[PDB]
Formats: sequence, structure tokens, C-alpha cells
Amino acid sequence: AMGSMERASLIQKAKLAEQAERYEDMAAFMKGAVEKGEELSCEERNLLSVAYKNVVGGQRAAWRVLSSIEQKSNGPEVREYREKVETELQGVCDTVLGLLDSHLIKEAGDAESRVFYLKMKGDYYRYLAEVATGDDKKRIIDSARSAYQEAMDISKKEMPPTNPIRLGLALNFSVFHYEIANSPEEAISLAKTTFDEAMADLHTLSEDSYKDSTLIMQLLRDNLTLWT
Amino acid sequence: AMGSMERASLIQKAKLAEQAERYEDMAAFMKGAVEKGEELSCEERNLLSVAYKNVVGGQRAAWRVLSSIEQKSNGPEVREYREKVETELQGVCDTVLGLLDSHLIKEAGDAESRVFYLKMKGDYYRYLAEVATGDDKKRIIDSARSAYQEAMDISKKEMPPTNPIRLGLALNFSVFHYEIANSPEEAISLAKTTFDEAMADLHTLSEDSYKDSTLIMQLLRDNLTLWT
Ligand SMILES: O=C(COc1ccccc1P(=O)(O)O)Nc1cc(C(F)(F)F)ccc1Cl
Ligand SMILES: O=C(COc1ccccc1P(=O)(O)O)Nc1cc(C(F)(F)F)ccc1Cl
Ligand SMILES: [Cl-]
Ligand SMILES: [Cl-]
Ligand SMILES: [Cl-]
Ligand SMILES: [Cl-]
Ligand SMILES: [Mg+2]
Ligand SMILES: [Mg+2]
Ligand SMILES: [Mg+2]
Ligand SMILES: [Mg+2]
Ligand SMILES: [Mg+2]
Ligand SMILES: [Mg+2]
Ligand SMILES: [Mg+2]
Ligand SMILES: [Mg+2]
Ligand SMILES: [Mg+2]
Ligand SMILES: [Mg+2]
Repeated sequence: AMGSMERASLIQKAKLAEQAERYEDMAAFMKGAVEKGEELSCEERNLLSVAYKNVVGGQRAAWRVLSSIEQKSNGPEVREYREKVETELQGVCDTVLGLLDSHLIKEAGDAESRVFYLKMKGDYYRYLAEVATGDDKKRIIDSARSAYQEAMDISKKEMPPTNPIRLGLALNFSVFHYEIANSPEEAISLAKTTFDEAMADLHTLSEDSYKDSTLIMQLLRDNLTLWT
Repeated sequence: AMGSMERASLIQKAKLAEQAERYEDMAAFMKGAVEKGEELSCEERNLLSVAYKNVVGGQRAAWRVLSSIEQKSNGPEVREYREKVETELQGVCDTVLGLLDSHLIKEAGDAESRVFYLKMKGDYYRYLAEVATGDDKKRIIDSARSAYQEAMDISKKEMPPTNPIRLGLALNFSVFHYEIANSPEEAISLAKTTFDEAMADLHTLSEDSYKDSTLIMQLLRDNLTLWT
């Protein structure tokens, strides 16, 4: 549907939609931009991530409300409506995963792009895992793990320990361990090592970089406080 | 699209969607319920109102953000995107107005239903007026006025001055005077007379009715403080 709109116009409208808090529109504009086939800049990758994080975040919040009501109930209506929301959420995750697979990850050669997109791949498989059951659940969990692991391997080789993309990936992979993989020890170990290694590298940063890094370190700290 | 779902199931799902903050779904469920052709109870009228108030409220907020950006700008992109949001907002108002006209108002014989639906008709024409220009704007403004006026005439004859539906109608009609009709004196006069007449009738109310009435009186007071 965005085929006829200029790439630059799609990006401008994504930024307008963000200002207007119209995240579904923002996601559709950014999907349109990705579908132009050109690589995305740092700023554009962030718009893509913000758009979809907000759309799926609304769906996750609703799915949690409905799943809780359903669990307390256990007519077909609560299950039906939870399934409707679930299917829409799965559709959004599949769309994002589709964009990463066609062809963002394949064309991403710099560490900052490649780690960003692999982290996104991990996150959206993780959101699929949250609603999955049984064996289905196992292959989705391993897809999330695999994407996070490749992202981590590159991040550790190519980025300093205070790099915000590296920090956010480790944060999210630790949440995956705690919430999805039933590995709270791995979660705590990862968050603590990441935090400690970032602390030791802060002395190399400017005021503004220090601010960006320490903000994410505080999230690692918040989790560690929740988990210990 | 809701033709195949039971009326009772649509109402149950509207309530679930409200809990999940899924207002677009809530509105679609309630549109489905209205389209069953049966009158709506007090509780169901409130679900219909809440659903659409939230959907149009999001669109109004976005339209205001974009209109402000557009005014500061004065490429085609801001205007295009403001028009897109505007058209969607107009679509929602036209849908609500359509439900009231087919056939909620015509079948509504009790004061509490008839005033409720005429107030809604005033409100949705008012939202259309907010984005309208020129002469177009004049016929829409008079449609809002006419609906509010019929609602007021019934409310004054049939309801006590503390009735929350009567109070909310007067509040909204005063906002129409202030914001749409360029009649701030009429706005202030209406809010003040409504407030004073409700005050004098509070002595007749139970604790819970007193709470409901005084909450809306506080909104009239808030406006009077804003306007004077
Ligand atoms: O509240 C959270 C917290 O979850 C995290 C904490 C630390 C790292 C990663 C996550 P997330 O599970 O990727 O969102 N997530 C969340 C966010 C939204 C929002 F804000 F994007 F709309 C909505 C729903 C949820 Cl669960
Ligand atoms: O903030 C307001 C205040 O406007 C009023 C104040 C007193 C009476 C009636 C109105 P309204 O213009 O019918 O919403 N309206 C508004 C509400 C939403 C919400 F909360 F429904 F999402 C969104 C946008 C607006 Cl402008
Ligand atoms: Cl459903
Ligand atoms: Cl490459
Ligand atoms: Cl547009
Ligand atoms: Cl009648
Ligand atoms: Mg071009
Ligand atoms: Mg039931
Ligand atoms: Mg399912
Ligand atoms: Mg490097
Ligand atoms: Mg231990
Ligand atoms: Mg039936
Ligand atoms: Mg331009
Ligand atoms: Mg227009
Ligand atoms: Mg009466
Ligand atoms: Mg005067």
C-alpha cells in the first residue's frame, strides 16, 4: 500500500506519526520504507524499532489482561477474544520478522546494523514465545536464542562494552533467559557481567555518551534488583 | 462483520476490550451490538459512548498535533498526513452519527435514552465541526446546536437538575458554545446556571448519587475557572 509513496516521504511521515503517537501508522510507514529495498540508516532503524515496539507492546499488554481473565475463568468468549488478540500479535511479529528476513539482515554488514537487526529478530521471536505452547514453543524459543547469540557474538567482537546497542541487547537477552528460557542464573550472570564491564569502560566516554550508556546500565541494575 | 456474533457475546467482548484498553475493538463490538436492532440498556449505552469517545479522542489528539505542525510550516507531507488522520476521524464521526440515525434516536422514548443519544449526536457533529472549514462548517455547527438544543429541552422538562446525563449534556453544550460557536458568554452563563441549579438539588440525593453529581459539577467549575 505504500508502494506509490517516496521513501523520503514515508520517513518524514513516520516521524510525524511518532509525534502524534500514531504507532500503527508509524509502523506502516516504516514497513513501506523498508520495502523500498535500500538499507536503513541509524536514525531509520530506530524509527522502525520504536514503531513496532509500541504496536506489539499494546498487543502484549492486552493479551496479558485477557489471558489473566481467561485463567481466572478456567462461555467461549474470553478465549475467543484472547485468541483474536493473539493472532493479531503473531501477525505483527511475523511481519517484523519478514522485514528482517527480506532483506535487512542479509544486507547488514556493519556491526551497528547487524547487531541491531539480530537483536530485533531475537525480540520478536521472544514475543512469539510468550504466547506459544508446547513443542511449538521450543522451536520459537530456540529461534530467539539463536538470533540473540549471533548478535552477542558480534557485539563482543566489534563494539565497546558501553555501546548502547550492545547494552540493550544484553539487557534483552537477560530478560529472555529469565522470562522465557527458565534460566534465571544465566539472566543474573549476564546482566551483572554486562553491567560491570560497562562500568569499567565509562571513563572513555564523553558527557553525552556517558548519559546514554548509564541510562541502560540502570535498566540492568533495576532487573538485578528485581531478580536478587 | 459482527453479524454472526450473538448480541450478548458482543457486549461481553466490549467489556473485555475495555479492560484491555482496546478501544477500536470495543467500538466495533458495540457497533455490532447496535446493528442487532434492539434498544440499548443504560449500561450498553455507556459502553457505546466510552468506546467511541476513546477512539475519536485519539484521532482528535493526533489531528491537533499535526494541524499545529502544519500551521508552523505555512513539501505536501504534513498536509497529506493531517488530511489522512482527518478523513479517518470524519469516518468515525459519520459511523457514530449513522448508528444514532439508524435507529437509536428514533426508538428512544425515555428521557434517559433520548437525551443520551441526542447529546452524542451533538458531540459527534461538534468533532466534525472542529476540523471543518467555511460554510461547510456552518451547517455542521448548526447540526450540533440543534441536537444539543433538543437534548437540553427534554432534560429540563424530564430530569432533575442533578441528573448526571443532564449535567454532562450542559457541560458539553457549554464547551460547544465556548470552543465552536464563539459564544463564551453563553458558555459561561450555561455552566453557571447549571452549576447553581444542581447545587440547590443536592440535598435530595443519596451519598452515591451526590458523588456522581458533584463530580460533574466540578468539571463545570473547572471550566468556569478556565473561562473567567
Ligand atoms: O514493560 C515492558 C518491560 O519489558 C522489558 C524490560 C527490559 C528489556 C526488554 C523488555 P521487553 O519485554 O522487550 O518489552 N515491556 C512492555 C513495553 C510496552 C511498551 F512500552 F512498549 F508499550 C508494552 C508492553 C510491555 Cl510488556
Ligand atoms: O481533553 C478533552 C476535554 O474536552 C472536554 C471537556 C469537557 C467536556 C467535553 C469535552 P470533549 O471535547 O467532548 O472531549 N477531550 C479529549 C479527550 C480525549 C480522550 F480522553 F477521550 F481520549 C482525547 C482528546 C480530547 Cl481533545
Ligand atoms: Cl473475538
Ligand atoms: Cl553484507
Ligand atoms: Cl498520508
Ligand atoms: Cl419512540
Ligand atoms: Mg523514489
Ligand atoms: Mg459467556
Ligand atoms: Mg492461538
Ligand atoms: Mg567497533
Ligand atoms: Mg544461584
Ligand atoms: Mg441471537
Ligand atoms: Mg517535505
Ligand atoms: Mg479534509
Ligand atoms: Mg424524570
Ligand atoms: Mg461579559
